[PDB]
Amino acid sequence: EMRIGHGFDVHAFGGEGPIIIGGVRIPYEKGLLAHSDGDVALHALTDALLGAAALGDIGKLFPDTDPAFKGADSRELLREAWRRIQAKGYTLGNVDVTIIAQAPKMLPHIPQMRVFIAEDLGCHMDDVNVKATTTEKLGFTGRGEGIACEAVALLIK
Amino acid sequence: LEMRIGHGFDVHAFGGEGPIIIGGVRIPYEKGLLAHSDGDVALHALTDALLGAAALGDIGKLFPDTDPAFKGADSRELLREAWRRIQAKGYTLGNVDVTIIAQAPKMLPHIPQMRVFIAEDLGCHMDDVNVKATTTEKLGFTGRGEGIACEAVALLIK
Amino acid sequence: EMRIGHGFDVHAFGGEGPIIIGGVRIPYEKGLLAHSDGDVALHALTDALLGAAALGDIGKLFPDTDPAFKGADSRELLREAWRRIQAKGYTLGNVDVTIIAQAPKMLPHIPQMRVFIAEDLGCHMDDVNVKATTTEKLGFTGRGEGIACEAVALLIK
Ligand SMILES: Nc1ccn([C@@H]2O[C@H](COP(=O)(O)O)[C@@H](O)[C@H]2O)c(=O)n1
Ligand SMILES: Nc1ccn([C@@H]2O[C@H](COP(=O)(O)O)[C@@H](O)[C@H]2O)c(=O)n1
Ligand SMILES: Nc1ccn([C@@H]2O[C@H](COP(=O)(O)O)[C@@H](O)[C@H]2O)c(=O)n1
Ligand SMILES: CC(C)=CCC/C(C)=C/COP(=O)(O)OP(=O)(O)O
Ligand SMILES: [Zn+2]
Ligand SMILES: [Zn+2]
Ligand SMILES: [Zn+2]
Repeated sequence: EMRIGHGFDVHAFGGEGPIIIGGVRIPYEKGLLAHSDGDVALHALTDALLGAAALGDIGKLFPDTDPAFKGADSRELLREAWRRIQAKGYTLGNVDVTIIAQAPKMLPHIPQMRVFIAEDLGCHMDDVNVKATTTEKLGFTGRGEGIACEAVALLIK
Repeated sequence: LEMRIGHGFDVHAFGGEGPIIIGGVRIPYEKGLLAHSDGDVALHALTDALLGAAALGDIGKLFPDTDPAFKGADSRELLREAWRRIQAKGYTLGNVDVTIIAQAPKMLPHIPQMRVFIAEDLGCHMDDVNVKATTTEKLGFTGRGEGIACEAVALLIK
Repeated sequence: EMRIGHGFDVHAFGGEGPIIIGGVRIPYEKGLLAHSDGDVALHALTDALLGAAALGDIGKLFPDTDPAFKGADSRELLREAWRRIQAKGYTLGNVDVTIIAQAPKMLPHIPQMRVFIAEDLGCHMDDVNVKATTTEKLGFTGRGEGIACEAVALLIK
C-alpha cells in the first residue's frame, strides 16, 4: 500500500542573509522574505508528505492567520505535519527534493539538509534525496528574484 | 502490486471575464481563463498525470484538435473519458495529488468541492484525492497574475 | 519496495540548431546552450532515476573533475546512471517525462524518444511515457527563451 505526493514552493529574495534551506543556514548576499523562515525546500517537502496523506497542505494545517504557529520554524512545521501523518497510519517510503536556484550553490549544504530531514522524519538517510538545479539565467529564478523547490514523496500503509 | 507513477503539468493564461473553473468548481474572478477547452488547469494536469501513469501519452493525443468527437467537451467529461480508457487497460486508482500554482484567487475555500468532484469522476473515496494550492510570492507569470499553472501526480495499480 | 524520484532541467536557446531531446535530433532556428549536448528530457529523467535511488543528481555523479564522461552525450550519461542504480539493487517500475516547450513541436519525435529511452533502461516501451506541453506563451518557455523538462520515476527493490 503506497501513496504519492507532490509539493512546490517559492520564496522571493529580500533583506540580508543567511537564507535557510533544508534546515541549513546558507551564506548569501540577500535573505528570503516570508511570513515564515522561507525554507522553500522544507515547505515543498511538507506539502508533498501532506499531499500523499490527503491531509491538504501547510496553509491548511498552519494558517498564517492562527497565532499558535507564529514564529514556528520549518522543521517544527515538518515534524508536526509528520506526527499527524503518522497518526493517520503512515510510515515513510522515500522523498526526493529538487531545489531550483541560480545561486547560492547548494550542494555543499545538501548532506546536512539530508540529515535534518531524515532526523525529522525518523527515517534512514538513504530514504532522503536532495538535489539542486539552475534555470540557466532564465525566469524569475534565473534573474535572481527568488528560489523555488519541488518535492515528491512516497508514504506506506 | 504493480503500481505506476504519472505526472501532469498545465498552464493557461488569464483572458476575458470570470469566473474561472478549477477542479470543476466555478470560482469568481475579475478575469477568466483562455483555452479552447473550459481552461480547467487542475483537471487537465490531473488527466495528464493519470494518462502518464498508464503510458497513454497525454490529453492532446487522446483528444486531438482535429477530432470533432470531443471538441467542446468540458474537462470533467474529458477526465471521465480519459479515465474510462485508462481502466480499459486494467488499471485502478491508487491516489492523486494536485498542486495549483496561482497568486489568486484563493483556492482553499473551494478545494473541498473540487475533491468531491474528482472522487466522483474517478469513482474513488475522498481520502484518495488531495488538492492544494500555493502562490509564487508575486514572482513569475503566476505571481504577476498573468495566468495559473498546475502540477499533478498520480499512482495507479494494476 | 518501490521508490519515487523527481527531476527538473532547463536549458536556454542559443547557437544554431538542431537541438537534441530524448536522444532525438530536432531541427530548429537555435540550439540549446549547455556544457553537455543539452538534452533536457534525458537530464531530467536521469535526475529522477538518481533521486529515486538516493544517488543525488547528474552533477554529483559526473563532476567536471572526472574526465571519463566529459563530452559524453546524454544517452551515455543515462546508461551510466542506470548502471550505478541497478548496482544498488533496483530495477525499473515506470517513468513519465513532460517536456515544456512553446516550440519546436515535439509530438512527431516522441515515438523515437520512447524507443531510445526503453533501450537505455532495458525496459519495455510501455514503461516509458513522454509528453509535451506549452505554457501558452507565458514565462521563459512561453517566450521561446528555452525549454524545460519534468520527469518522475518509480523504481522497484
Ligand atoms: N491561490 C492560492 C494560493 C495559496 N493558498 C493557500 O494559502 C497558503 C499560503 O500560500 P503561500 O505559502 O504561497 O503564501 C497555502 O499553503 C495554501 O494553503 C490558496 O488557498 N490559494
Ligand atoms: N512543444 C510542444 C508543446 C505541446 N505539444 C503538443 O500539443 C498538445 C497541446 O499542447 P498545449 O495544451 O500546451 O497547447 C499536447 O498534447 C502536446 O502533445 C507539442 O507537441 N510540443
Ligand atoms: N543552485 C545550485 C544549482 C546547481 N547545483 C549543482 O550544479 C549542477 C549543475 O546544475 P545546472 O545544470 O543548472 O548548472 C547540478 O547537477 C547540481 O548538482 C548546485 O549545487 N546549486
Ligand atoms: C512549476 C514549474 C514547472 C516550475 C519551473 C518553472 C520556473 C521556476 C520558471 C521561472 O520563470 P517563469 O516561467 O515564471 O518566467 P518569467 O518570470 O521570466 O515570466
Ligand atoms: Zn513557503
Ligand atoms: Zn489545459
Ligand atoms: Zn541539463
